[PDB]
Amino acid sequence: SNPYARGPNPTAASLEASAGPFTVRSFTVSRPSGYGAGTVYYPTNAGGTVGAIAIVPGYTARQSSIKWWGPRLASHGFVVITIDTNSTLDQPSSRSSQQMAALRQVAELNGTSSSPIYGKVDTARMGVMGWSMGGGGSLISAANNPSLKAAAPQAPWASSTNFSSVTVPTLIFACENDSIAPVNSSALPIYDSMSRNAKQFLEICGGSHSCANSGNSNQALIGKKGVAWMKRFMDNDTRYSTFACENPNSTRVCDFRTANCS
Repeated sequence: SNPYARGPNPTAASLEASAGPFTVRSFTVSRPSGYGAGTVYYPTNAGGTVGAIAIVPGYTARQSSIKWWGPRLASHGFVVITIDTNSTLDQPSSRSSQQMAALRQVAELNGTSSSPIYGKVDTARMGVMGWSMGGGGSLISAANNPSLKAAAPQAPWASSTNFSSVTVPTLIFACENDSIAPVNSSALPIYDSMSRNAKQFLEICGGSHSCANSGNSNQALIGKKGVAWMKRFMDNDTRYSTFACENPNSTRVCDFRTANCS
């Protein structure tokens, strides 16, 4: 049996809901280690240790832009840290450095008896997410740390689109009408460069650059896919294989591609 499986058997309805099965609490990191600020979201009743995910905003952006992922993922059985960068104008490499520093601090807090997440984290199972340059930073983190279990960047931007070294299962959320990091010059070339991993490309119909941010009109689909990807690859949970690998057959998806998934 799978020692990392948490929660009940998933359904489309349970994955599309605003909240998963677990109760969520949060705290602000009092002394951020290698990044600007952080909020940690965690389940109080997951029934076992869970993996950790670090999420980074875009250029000029703060935690508010990606906050919705905190409760959404944590409620399904993950410890999630959303960060502010040292500067809102940090570039993708620095964002990657800060994302990994946030993962390191979540691991440190797992061994700190005063922390609300004491003993709640499996520090060997980690994932990376982020918006725009923070999405580029997530891909850099995956390329440099192949022990990461999953990556799910959104509307990514990066100096180069060559991520051919990435072996980490990667889901790329793209926004059809992105005018900041256009799909044909950023997200899709990034996707096409990856030849050694489980990968997926999910483009949201009519979406602006912020199409997967807090307040988006597609939280049912985007949240379902993000949670399913993290569940399948961070937890090795084959109960999520279809949700993770399937073409959603959704009227909200204008482009779908997947490879080496199922």
